[PDB]
Amino acid sequence: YVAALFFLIPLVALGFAAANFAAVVRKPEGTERMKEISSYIRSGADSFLAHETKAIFKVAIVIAILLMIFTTWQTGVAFLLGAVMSASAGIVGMKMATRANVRVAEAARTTKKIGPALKVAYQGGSVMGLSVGGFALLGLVLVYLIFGKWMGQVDNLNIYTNWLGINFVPFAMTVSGYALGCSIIAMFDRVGGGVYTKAADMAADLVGKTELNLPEDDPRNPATIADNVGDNVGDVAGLGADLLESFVGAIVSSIILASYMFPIYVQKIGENLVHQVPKETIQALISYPIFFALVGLGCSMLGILYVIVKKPSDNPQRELNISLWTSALLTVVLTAFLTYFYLKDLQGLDVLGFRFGAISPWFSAIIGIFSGILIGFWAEYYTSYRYKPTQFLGKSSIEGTGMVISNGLSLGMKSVFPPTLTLVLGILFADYFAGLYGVAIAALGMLSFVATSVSVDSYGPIADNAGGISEMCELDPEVRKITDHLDAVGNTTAAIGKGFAIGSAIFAALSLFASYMFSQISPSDIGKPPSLVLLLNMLDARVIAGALLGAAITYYFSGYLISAVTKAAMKMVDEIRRQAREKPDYNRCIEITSDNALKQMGYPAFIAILTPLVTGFLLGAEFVGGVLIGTVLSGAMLAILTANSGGAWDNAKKYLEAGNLEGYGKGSEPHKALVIGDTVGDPLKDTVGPSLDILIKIMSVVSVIAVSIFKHVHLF
Amino acid sequence: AALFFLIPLVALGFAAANFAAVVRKPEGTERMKEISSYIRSGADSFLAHETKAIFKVAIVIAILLMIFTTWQTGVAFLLGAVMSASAGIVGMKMATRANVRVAEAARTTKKIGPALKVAYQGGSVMGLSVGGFALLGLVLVYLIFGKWMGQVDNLNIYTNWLGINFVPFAMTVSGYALGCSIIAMFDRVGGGVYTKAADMAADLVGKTELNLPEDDPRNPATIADNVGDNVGDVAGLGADLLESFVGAIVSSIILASYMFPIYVQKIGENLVHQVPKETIQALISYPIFFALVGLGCSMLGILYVIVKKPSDNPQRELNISLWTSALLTVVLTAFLTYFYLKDLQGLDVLGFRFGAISPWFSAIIGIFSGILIGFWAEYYTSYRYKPTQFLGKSSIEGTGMVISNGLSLGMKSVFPPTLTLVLGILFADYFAGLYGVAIAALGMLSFVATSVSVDSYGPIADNAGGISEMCELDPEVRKITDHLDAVGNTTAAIGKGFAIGSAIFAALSLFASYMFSQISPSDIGKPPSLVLLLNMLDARVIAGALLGAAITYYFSGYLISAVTKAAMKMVDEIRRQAREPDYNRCIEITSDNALKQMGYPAFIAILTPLVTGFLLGAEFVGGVLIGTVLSGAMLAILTANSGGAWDNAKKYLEAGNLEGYGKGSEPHKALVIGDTVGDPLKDTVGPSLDILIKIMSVVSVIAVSIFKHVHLF
Ligand SMILES: [Mg+2]
Ligand SMILES: [Mg+2]
Ligand SMILES: [Mg+2]
Ligand SMILES: [Mg+2]
Repeated sequence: YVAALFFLIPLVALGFAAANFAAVVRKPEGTERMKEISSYIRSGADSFLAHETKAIFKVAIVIAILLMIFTTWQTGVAFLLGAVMSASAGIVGMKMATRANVRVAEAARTTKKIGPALKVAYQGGSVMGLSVGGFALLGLVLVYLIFGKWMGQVDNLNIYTNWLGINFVPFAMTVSGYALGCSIIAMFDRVGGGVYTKAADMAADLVGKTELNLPEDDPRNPATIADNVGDNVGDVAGLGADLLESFVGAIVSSIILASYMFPIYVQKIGENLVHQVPKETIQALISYPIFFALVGLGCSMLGILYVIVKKPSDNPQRELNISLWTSALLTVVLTAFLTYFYLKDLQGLDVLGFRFGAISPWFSAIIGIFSGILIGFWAEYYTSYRYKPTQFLGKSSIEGTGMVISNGLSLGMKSVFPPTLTLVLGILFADYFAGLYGVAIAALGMLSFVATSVSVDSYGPIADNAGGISEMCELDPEVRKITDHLDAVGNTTAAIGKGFAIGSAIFAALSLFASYMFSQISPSDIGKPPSLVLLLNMLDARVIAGALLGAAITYYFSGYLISAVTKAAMKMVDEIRRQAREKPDYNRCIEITSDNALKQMGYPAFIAILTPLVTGFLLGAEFVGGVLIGTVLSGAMLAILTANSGGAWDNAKKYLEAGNLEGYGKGSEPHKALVIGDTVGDPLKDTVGPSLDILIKIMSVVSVIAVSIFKHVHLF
Repeated sequence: AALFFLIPLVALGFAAANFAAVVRKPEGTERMKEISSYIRSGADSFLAHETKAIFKVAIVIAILLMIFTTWQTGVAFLLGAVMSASAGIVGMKMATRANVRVAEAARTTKKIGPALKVAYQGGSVMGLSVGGFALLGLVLVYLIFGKWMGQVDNLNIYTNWLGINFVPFAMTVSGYALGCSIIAMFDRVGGGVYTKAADMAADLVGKTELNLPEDDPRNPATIADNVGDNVGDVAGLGADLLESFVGAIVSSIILASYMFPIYVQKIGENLVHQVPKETIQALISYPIFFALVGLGCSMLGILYVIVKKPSDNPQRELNISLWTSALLTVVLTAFLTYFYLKDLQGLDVLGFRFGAISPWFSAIIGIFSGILIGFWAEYYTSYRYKPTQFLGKSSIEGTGMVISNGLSLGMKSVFPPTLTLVLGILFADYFAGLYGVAIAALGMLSFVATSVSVDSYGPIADNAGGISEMCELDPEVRKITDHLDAVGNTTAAIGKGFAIGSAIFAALSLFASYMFSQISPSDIGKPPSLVLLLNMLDARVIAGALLGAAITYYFSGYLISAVTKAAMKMVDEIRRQAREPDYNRCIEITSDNALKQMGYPAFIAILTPLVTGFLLGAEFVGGVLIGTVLSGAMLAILTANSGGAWDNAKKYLEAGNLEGYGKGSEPHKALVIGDTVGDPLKDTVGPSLDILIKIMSVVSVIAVSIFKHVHLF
């Protein structure tokens, strides 16, 4: 009864998003110039969407066929299901943004008030947020119902052996497939799309300074529009897909841990083997993350509703944070009752790591929540010019360009410590409360209100497009200032959301490492003590070698992406010169850059997906565990570094735009130094960091799936 | 046998004789003498300042190390400190004395040969000092505290008055290693802060109203930077290679010592040692003899090169020295390994897969591993190859393009040498377990004397060319010195890469030694697989890994900021002096500021294991060590390769290879910006990480005996 009521929440969120979509669609359109700019934007965005979707479908079909040949067929079906859910969320969000980009500015001009434009923008972003949440949890509920309970995969819970000889718990491999689908979608989006985005931005500045002499924010400059399209591609599709991958990864990790926890804690008392953790407890913990995520999504919808109906205010950041805090607190309170009432009558929780009984995992989840917000604040502390580091960078701008670059690198390097220490304490306490299951539950709670987080993240690029459109149409300077204010708010929210995404990616990747270690269980370890099975020895030279290899592969991944951005930008500059030699060609250059980025992403994608396969069939599962540990560590550090450095450089340029630095204004030599630094930092913050967030999770997912094969089938 | 124990002081006397020989070489013109006198003054002043601070810290640490643990540990700590400081001081004095003699040979003879011989002998002083002093201290420890006091005879878990348990000889060699590490940390961290502050401030004053050319004797930072070159590529790199050398040897010794209490079997009421005392002592002594043979072969190669008929190709001569030393070590250590371990029993329980010859197969691997790693450092930094060419050519696309391509180059460059390290570790393990991993580190550093000599050759020739041009010598002679300088540049890139690789190997060996030192007297009956274990599913280990990585990155950033601050302070001091040249004044101001800055990175590196272990335990410290090593290796390789690539791309455009642009052109301006960014990265961050990844491991190895059972949570 109540269970089915919770299972309706996904369609509730889908209908909420659809209704908000329709409501905004009804909002007034802009002037003919506004409409022409929006039409260019929409054309480029939809074209990019279709272009990437083709390759996505191809790769998804190949991977689904492979997942059906090996493992089970339900694995590939759930893979395709998750792929479809994530692709649907992204497409819906991007179409909504391309339709509301001008409506925000129309509210700002017609009403001459911040309130209405803010509410329109928040509904626009809430479309993508509710889509990312709803499609994901809907597919996951379907998986737990169709392939889960109906087919008795939650009933068997034994080591199923397929025709090839690959061993696995059926539901574990199923949820692994559902996660890998979302991961393929997110990888394509973030990696390739981001290469495109930063190619567009860079080439925009370039053609601004090329022989064509067409500065950025120029309607004639095709990259001016392409960059807007890329901004939506990134902070609406990319960031949404990343948060979806982390969310689904946390849930799937919890489910996998419980599923494999059923065969692990067994005791060969005599000739027979008793399950110390009964089936009831295993099923309860397989379902608890799903119910927790549903309650979180409901609370997120409640917060979104309050903010969209709340009396208008003057601080937009305040309203967005109000949404965040309402969702967080409601999730905390309701999930407390969920935890205590759903796990009370279970047995074996002590053997599991639950230190305070049925309520132990909730203590974990709330921790993650706070961890999340804390990490967010850190991303704001090291990037905003309201605080000391960015102020110091902007001030040192007077001392040269090399000093700007060095101080930005120093800031990025030092910025990794506060959030990483936050992660350290969060992991320690979540473990203390409820073992690795609670580590996963802390990852989940951190993302328990993912809908509002994605909505606030997607609000940013909407305001960016709004300010760009307004400036290009030369509206009233008052309206331009309104858009500037909203743009600044969106920039702050984007920094906070990117930091939150990095933290969530680290948590999810660690949860997936734990799921890998748990999935290494074989039918021959039934009598062995649990300490013998759940083990990755760091003295084994294979593990150290794998760790070094994983770190190096992460760094090489980052470097290749850096080079790819510049190559795509140079090719787009050549295309723009050709267009000048022969209303410019918007979709033409956008499709050229999109195809080049999708062709370039092939090699980083092949790295991310095949590194565990190659290294595992070559040396085994300890080596792959080492690779995962090194990848997670180096990717966490590099992502934090690049994101914070790029944000600091950009916000220091903005600091100088206001002239705060010793009266210096636009055009001064320090401003040129900061601009050079910002051109350096753009690909780091918008291409490298998110792709590392994706890497550290997708490699773990592929390892979790394929270890069932190469654990015993390895050459050396 | 005794001859092997004599080899260290043989190398010391070889270095003294080379010192005397070069000192007798002609000085030169009065201007040469004045500039060189400024150099010598600054060098001795910096040496004295750092030596004073070193003495203070060393006395404190020795008292602390004697109060806890044992007294011999602190005694060996001071011994190693003294050995490394002696090596550094001797090498720096020799280099500052031979800098002008090289140019005098080049001018009087108008030939490359004699100047090259003078410079190489000067560097061989520092190399032979590092080798002789290190192996001398180790022989003294193995003889006095080793056999005489019977510390190699008991080989059982001694418990001190406080209750701290450990094998005595392991703790003693750990103390000696910590002493070498304190010296190397002071050298690298503080000296490098000073060097890059000086190099930056020289460029800075270049653009003031004072109109102080970067190569002008009036510019004090010119001289400070000339001195800093010796501070860095003679003292810093020498101390780093010495630390890695001693660390590999000590790791082998610790593993061997702790393998005796590990492989015991409670067959009945008694405990039988599956690995007998004879085998354990033989494996405790084998690394020492291996290193002695390596130092002997290094001396032979140095002698061959210094007596060889003079030639015109310097790079060929240096590579000849390296290869002769390598091959001689290979063959002689082959015979040593086969004859010294043949009649030992229980090698199979230790990991020796092919019997007595197993560790040699490991050692040679390290050797090869070494040279290969070197090549990679040259491939990604020299403009003779594709990456640096691409960077220099892309200079035309802007300054941001230069910076982005340099970062990309470093990031991608970290992969070939790390894969080399991966394969080397895998094969060394296949041959002889973690003991052979340590033996591979040793073989990689088996000819450390020759490596340090080639590394110290560079700065000697750099200062020599500076002296020549600054004194306006014959343009032909100046061009000759410039050529020698270029050879030194390539060798310096290769040596920095080799040092990073050796630091990684030594840090991994020290991690293995830490895990072995975690043994307690209560785990004597437990199977060996249960004790020698660091589970990565333990959340404390993962948390420690994240913490160590973050601490590494914060370390790097703090060093960058300290370099910039010290450079600005030196510029302020030079302005004050102009308003009211000051060579030793500004040099001492920068030295004191760098020594004040080093306090926080040193406190990080030394106190992180103590705090985290007394707080959370030994698994957390193992995690911290793993994360520190993994992140430091990557960051060191990245920063070093990026700085080298930027510098050689600037050289590419200055060399006009990219036709259409000369000095002053916009692409050259971009390359100069890139080089100013890369200087602190390659000359301060990378080496300091090399030190960090080892010294944190050593402090952990020592203090785990306390905080393994004394931790709050
Ligand atoms: Mg723009
Ligand atoms: Mg804009
Ligand atoms: Mg930009
Ligand atoms: Mg941005």
